[PDB]
Formats: sequence, C-alpha cells, structure tokens
Amino acid sequence: PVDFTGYWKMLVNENFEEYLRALDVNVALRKIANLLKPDKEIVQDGDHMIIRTLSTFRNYIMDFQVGKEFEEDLTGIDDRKCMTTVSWDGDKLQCVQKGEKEGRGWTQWIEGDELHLEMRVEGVVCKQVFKKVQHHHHH
Ligand SMILES: Cc1ccc(C2(c3noc(CN(C)Cc4cccs4)n3)CCCC2)cc1
Repeated sequence: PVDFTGYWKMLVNENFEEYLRALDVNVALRKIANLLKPDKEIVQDGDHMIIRTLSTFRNYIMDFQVGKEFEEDLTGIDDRKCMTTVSWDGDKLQCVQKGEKEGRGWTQWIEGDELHLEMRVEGVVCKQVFKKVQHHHHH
C-alpha cells in the first residue's frame, strides 16, 4: 500500500536537459526549465490522482483515474498530445504516454519520505527525488 498525498519539494533533478532535448523542447525553454525546482502537491482520492507540479515558469496539472486511459495535453511542455495510462505496479505508478515519441512514460514511487520520479523518452532517462514537507504553500 502507498498514498502519495502530500506536498513535496525537489531535492535532486538528474539529466533533465537531455530529457527535454529528446522531447525537442527548444533550447531557450530548456534554459529556463532546468533552473526550476518545482514542488508537487498530490491528492490521492481512491484511484483518482491529482498531481500539481508547480514552478515559477509554468505549472503542469495532471488529474486522472489510475487504470483509465486518457488524452494527455502536453501543449505547455513539448507541444504534443498522448494517449496516457497510469497504472498501479505494486506500490508504484507506471505511466505510458502513447504518441509520437517511442518509449515515453514515467514511474513514480515512495521510499520513506522521498517521492521518486523517473521520466523516460526514446531511451533517455531523467530522475527526480522530492522530500515530503509540511509548511504549506498557498497558490
Ligand atoms: C518547456 C517546459 C519544460 C518543463 C516544464 C515542467 C516539467 N517538468 O517535467 C515535465 C515533464 N512532466 C510533465 C513532469 C511530470 C508531471 C507529473 C508526472 S511527470 N514538465 C516544469 C514543472 C512542471 C512543468 C514546463 C515547460
């Protein structure tokens, strides 16, 4: 069993530039984005998951049902759309983003007070780790 509900601050962000490059994000935006240390605010409500990734540049909000494919609008990220399914894999969330890019998806899990997020596309891997925090941030 796992519950992702909480507020989470970025601790480390490894290889994000190459991940965005593999999504063809242009270099001007990669410059802005690799400086960001976004927070995540997550509510897990049954199998209804809301993940709000919050930064000073752009936010990205996910709101989906685990196990249920949906049309994911990535306009503000890499100017694409995917048919995405996030599924349980034991206590991990395994996301497959079907679309133009091969091998696109991510895996999210918890280890103690760390939220782990591995993002993948075209064989390129970015790893982020967040720490659970308690001072709450108005947005
Ligand atoms: C050009 C550009 C690049 C990144 C981003 C953000 C970004 N940072 O990473 C990704 C890829 N994914 C959307 C992250 C996930 C959220 C939930 C599961 S995976 N976008 C920074 C914080 C949110 C948006 C916005 C815009």
